[PDB]
Amino acid sequence: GSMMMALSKTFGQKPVKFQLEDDGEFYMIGSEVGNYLRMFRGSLYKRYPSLWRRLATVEERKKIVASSHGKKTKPNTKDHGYTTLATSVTLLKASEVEEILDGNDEKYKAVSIS
Repeated sequence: GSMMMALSKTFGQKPVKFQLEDDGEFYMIGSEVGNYLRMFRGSLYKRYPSLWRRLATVEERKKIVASSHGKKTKPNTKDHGYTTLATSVTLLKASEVEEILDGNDEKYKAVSIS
C-alpha cells in the first residue's frame, strides 16, 4: 500500500535569468536551460518549437554577464570578468522556462497542439 508518484524534469541549480526590460521582463540563457534539462544539439529548440528563443546583442550580452552572472565558479579574477560566453547568448522567456520547470509546456513542445 505505497502510493508511487514523483516527477523529475529539472536537474541542478536553476538556469541564469536576467532582466532585459524595465517592465520586469525576465529572460534565461538557453545554454543554461539546455544543460539544466540535459538537452543538446538544439534538442531544446527542436523539442520546443513554441518556445520563445532569440539572440542577444553585444550590449545585451554585456548586461547579461553583469546582470545575470557575476563571479561564477572555477578560477576567476576580480580585475577581469567573462569574455567567452559573450560571443553568442540565447535568451528565452522566463515564463516559458518557468512553465516547463513547473511541468507545464505541452504547448511549447508541440507548438500549440490545439
